[PDB]
Amino acid sequence: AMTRKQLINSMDMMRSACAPKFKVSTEMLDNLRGGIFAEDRELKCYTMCIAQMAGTMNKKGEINVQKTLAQMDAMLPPDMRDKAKEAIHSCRDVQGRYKDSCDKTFYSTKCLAEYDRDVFLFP
Ligand SMILES: Cc1ccc(C(C)C)cc1O
Ligand SMILES: Cc1ccc(C(C)C)cc1O
Ligand code: NA
Repeated sequence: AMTRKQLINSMDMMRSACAPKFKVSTEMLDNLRGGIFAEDRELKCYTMCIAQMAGTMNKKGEINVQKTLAQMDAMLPPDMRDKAKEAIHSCRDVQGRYKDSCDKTFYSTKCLAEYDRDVFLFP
C-alpha cells in the first residue's frame, strides 16, 4: 500500500485535475480534506469529479461501494485501511437518500468523515 506521504501526493494530483472545473478555493478544499464540508454546490460536484477520477462512479451516477473498498484495501496504509473500510460499509446506503449524484458523493463523503475524523482524508 502507499505511505501517508504517497497517499497525499496521489490526492493532490486528483485535486489538481478536478479543482479547475469548479469554483472551489484552497480554503474550501483544505477544509474538506480536514473533514469540514461547505454547503456549496461547486464543492459537492468537485467531490463527484474526484469519485469519477477514482473510477468509482457507475454510469447510472451511483457510487460503486465494492470498487471503493477494493481501492482502500490496495492503497491505504494499515492504520487507515480497516477503519476506512468499516466507515465505507457503515455509510454505503447514504447515497440512496439523494437523487442528485453530487449530493450522493458529498453526503457519502461527509458520512465517512463523521464516522472517524482522525482517519478521514479526501483529495
Ligand atoms: C474517491 C477516492 C479518493 C481517493 C482515492 C485513493 C487516492 C485512495 C480513492 C478514491 O476512491
Ligand atoms: C460508501 C461510500 C463510498 C465512497 C465514498 C466516497 C469516497 C466517495 C463515500 C462513501 O460513504
Ligand atoms: Na471502525
